Parts: sequence; structure tokens; C-alpha cells
Amino acid sequence: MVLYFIGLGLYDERDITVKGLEIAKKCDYVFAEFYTSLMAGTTLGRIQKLIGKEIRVLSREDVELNFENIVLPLAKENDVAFLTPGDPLVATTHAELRIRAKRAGVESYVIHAPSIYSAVGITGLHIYKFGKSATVAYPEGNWFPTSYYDVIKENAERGLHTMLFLDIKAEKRMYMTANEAMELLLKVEDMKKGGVFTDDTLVVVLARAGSLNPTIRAGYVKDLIREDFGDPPHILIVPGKLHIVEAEYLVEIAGAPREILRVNV
Amino acid sequence: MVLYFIGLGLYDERDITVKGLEIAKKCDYVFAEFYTSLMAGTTLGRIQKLIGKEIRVLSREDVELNFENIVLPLAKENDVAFLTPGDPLVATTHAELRIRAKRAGVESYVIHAPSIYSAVGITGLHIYKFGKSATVAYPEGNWFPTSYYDVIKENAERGLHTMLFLDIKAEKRMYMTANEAMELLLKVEDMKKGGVFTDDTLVVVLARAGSLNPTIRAGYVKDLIREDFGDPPHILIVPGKLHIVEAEYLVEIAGAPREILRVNV
Ligand SMILES: Nc1ncnc2c1ncn2[C@@H]1O[C@H](CSCC[C@H](N)C(=O)O)[C@@H](O)[C@H]1O
Ligand code: NA
Repeated sequence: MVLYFIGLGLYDERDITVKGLEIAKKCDYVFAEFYTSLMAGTTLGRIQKLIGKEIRVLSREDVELNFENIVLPLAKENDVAFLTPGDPLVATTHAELRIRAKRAGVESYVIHAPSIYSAVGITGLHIYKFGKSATVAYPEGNWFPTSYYDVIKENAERGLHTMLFLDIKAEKRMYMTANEAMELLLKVEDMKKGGVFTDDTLVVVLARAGSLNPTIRAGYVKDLIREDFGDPPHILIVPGKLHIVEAEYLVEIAGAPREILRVNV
Repeated sequence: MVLYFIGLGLYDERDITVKGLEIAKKCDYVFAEFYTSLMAGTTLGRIQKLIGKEIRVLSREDVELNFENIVLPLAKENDVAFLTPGDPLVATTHAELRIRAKRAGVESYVIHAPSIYSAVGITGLHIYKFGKSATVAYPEGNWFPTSYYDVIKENAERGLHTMLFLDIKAEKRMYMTANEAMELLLKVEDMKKGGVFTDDTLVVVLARAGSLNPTIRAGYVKDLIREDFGDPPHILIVPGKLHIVEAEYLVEIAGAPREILRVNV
């Protein structure tokens, strides 16, 4: 009679919370999805060993189209868990799943875990200064989407930071690197010419948040566009004007050039 | 000879991640602060029991003025942990403490935990749609903070949601309720008269996120301003333009007036 939405956290199998783990262990059935994102520092087998439960993986279709036929029926007479990377209900379409549960007469509870939305705080950028967020998608065929560029423009104009999710092909295990994101934005800039993203724009790259050894790099596009930030996934952030304390952190912790202490403050 | 910034999470001692617990258990010294937020479902005793260590609680003054004299010295010959509610770097100035650690020649690591910043996902409002955030601070003497009003205005003009962290006076054991925040906002509206926050404004209240039964309520200020949302902590949210599915969730899960289902595109 109960469905638990449990977050797996940021990077590896130890990023789930104590509460999430213990609840998952008490559930009769455990489902999970890895299409919104993947857990780069672990594997399905490792997650299964930790929880001590067989984990049934669901595709995007399984969830978006058949959540009520796959998961909810079992939640009617059993305790069921639905695992997702990060914090549950962060992914745009997930909240609606709770409405589906309600409609099926199924109780649902949310067990939180770390999300990249809050983990980006490790970049030293103040959380309150983040504006609307967006996702950088690849142009394809006769389609060249550029809304993420406008998001950066509107946030920066108001002195706000912009966190950018990069394209991911979960099934194909293909990720867009920060380097690729930068090249794309420069391309959009050449077309838009709004002076939003150029070789002189200061950016921050965050890779493997959650790991004990994440990669946090800050610098101008001209110098970072060909740098190696390691394995994906990568998060690209275009900061708005910096508070001196944010700049100092980027210099001391993210290897930013001293230059930002005068140029971007 | 290392320092760990470990978040304890949203509500109780089990909101810590497995990673954080296992690391906290093996630290020689454990410090913590409980002035940046409130963990309404646990006690220092329960936290110490879980980690199996005596915890030295520090005041805002101990940290802000003496972190380098109290904590860092021990981090040179021992493994030390600094625990905080929620995520250690979210809506705190703790990130700067990493600079102090570095300058003191002490390596530091950050272990994230669920944060209220991402926990807002449980309100059904798309997290990417949140704009600049703000804090509603208690007026003091002749000083009456009002900047948070302009933040709501700026975001609303852009159709973005506004998350409002609420004030806290740990030493006085005072935690601002959503009701108090609404009263303060109405007073600011009277002064500025920008039509930003009135009795007809739709707001969402999230209380005690992290608990199994948090209070999630949506409605007009006139109807919620005197409603009991249970014990603190609380956060107040002023949504911007709603997507149909956001309104549906607010009605089905947050008990919002069915009339908001009819969005004015
Ligand atoms: N469980 C919870 N439920 C509702 N609001 C919460 C909350 N935890 C924190 N807050 C809100 O955030 C304020 C503290 S700001 C510090 C936030 C913390 N670092 C984190 O990561 O969550 C509180 O005064 C309150 O308004
Ligand atoms: Na945000």
C-alpha cells in the first residue's frame, strides 16, 4: 500500500541516505530508472549489493507511459521503492508520478538525497544567486535550439548565475562534455551576437560532484574550451557578476586566474 | 590530517548520506553547528549515537571568528569533521571556511546531503523554473529589511518561481514561520505598493521537508496567512507563471483551490 520515491544521490552507491537505504531494504519490490541521469561513480551491481535487493530497471517509456501498470499495481499490496539518481522529483516529469499514485489509491512518500542543484554550492558560488536553469542540447537535422543561450542572457543581465545541464543519451551512454557545450555556445553567439558567451566569458566546470575528488575548474572560455575535465557528466556554469568572496573561492579552490578578482567582480 | 564538511540533511539524523556516516564514524574529532538551520526530527544525542562520537557544537561566533583557532589546528594531526544541517554550503557562508582551511595548509573535502534547495521539488513546481532566491529577515529595531520583495518582483516579471528562506535566531530558539513571512511581505507591499504580494497572491508553503509527512500547502495569502503549518522549519514560495502540470500537482497534493487549475496562459 506504499510507494517510496528514494533518491540515490550524486555519484556512487554511498550517496543514498541512511534513511533511504533502510527503507529500500524493507521494500518488497525495488525499481529504479537511469535515463534522467546515470550514477557515474558506481554500477547497478554495486547499488544492488548495497541495498541487498534485486533491482528492476525501468526505461523512460516504462515510467512515462506505464508507471501505473508496472509499479503501482505492486504498491497496492506491498511496500515498493522507486529509485532515481539525485533527489526524487527534481526531474521535471517525476512530480506527476505522485498524482498517478494518488489516483490509484497508493500512498507515496519521498526520501530525499543530494541533488546537483544544491551540490553546485561546492563551486563557491552563492546558491541564492542562481537564476533559471537550462539544458544544452545538440543541434540536429534542421533543428538548432538555442533557448539555453537566452536563459544565460536573462540571468546574467540581472547578475545571476546560470547552471547548465549538458545533453545525455543515457541508453547509449553518450554525454556532452563541457568542452562541447562551450563550442556550441560560441556558435550560438556567432548567430545571436548578443555578447552573451564569448572567448572572454568566465565559466565554471563541475565534474563528478559527490565524489571525494570532484573536478572544479574556473576560467575564461579561451583557456578552458580545450582543457580536460575528465570523465562526464559535466555541469557548465556561467556566473553573473561575482561577489568578491565567490571570486576568491574560485581562485583558491577552482584554480581561477587572479584576473577574475578585478575583471568579474 | 584532513577536514570534512559533512551535511546531515533535512530533518533527522538518518538524512545523512551513507558516505557521510561512514566517514564521520572514523574521524578523530567531530565538530558541528546548528545555527544555520533546524533539524526538527532529531537531537544532538541521537546524532552522536548514530556516529558514535562526542560532538562539539560551535556557535556562529566560534565559527565565523574562530574556526581557524578551534577546528583547523586539530585537522593537522587528526581527521576532523564539521557537521551542519542540510547541505553544508547551501545558503551558508561555510564555503569561505574552505579558504581558511587551505591557507592553514589543511586539505578539505565536502560530503553533500539533501538540501531544502532541491527538496522544493516535492511542491510539484519545476525546479528549473526557480529564479533568484532570497531570505525574509526579521526586522530589528528601526531596521526593516525589504530586498526580498524586489526579488519576488524580478522573478515574477520573468515568470519564475521564488524560493524564500526564512529567518532563524538559533540562540533565541526562534524560527520564522511562513505566516510571519507573509505578514512581513504584506507590510512591505503596503509601503512599496508594487502589487507584488497581496491577499490574492498564490503561495506555497513547505514545512519540515525530510520528514515522512511534511506539510505542503498551496493557496492565496488571504486563506493561508493564519493557517497552522505545524512546527518549523518552513520555507515560503511565491510561484511565477504555472505550467498546467504544476497547478495539477498543487491542487491534487498541496490542496490548492481547484480554480488555479485554470491557468491564464
Ligand atoms: N527541512 C526543512 N523544511 C523547510 N524549510 C527548511 C528545511 N531545512 C531548511 N529550511 C529552510 O532553510 C533555512 C536555513 S538556510 C540553510 C540551508 C541548508 N544549508 C540546506 O542545505 O538546507 C531555514 O530557516 C528554512 O527556512
Ligand atoms: Na535554481
